[PDB]
Amino acid sequence: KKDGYPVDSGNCKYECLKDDYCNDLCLERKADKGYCYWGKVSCYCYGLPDNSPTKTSGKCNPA
Repeated sequence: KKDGYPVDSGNCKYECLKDDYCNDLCLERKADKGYCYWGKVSCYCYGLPDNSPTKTSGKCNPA
């Protein structure tokens, strides 16, 4: 398990508007708990899957 920014298949960091949205969406990804790191960033979870796809080197692009 590990914490980090859960990015979709194309590296789409699940952005957020409130800490609660990140916590919930965080629990769905399989994280125990997670808040919302604004600072032009995204949601932050804690407990995501080991190999969970997280920010690597992309900008979220439909393809």
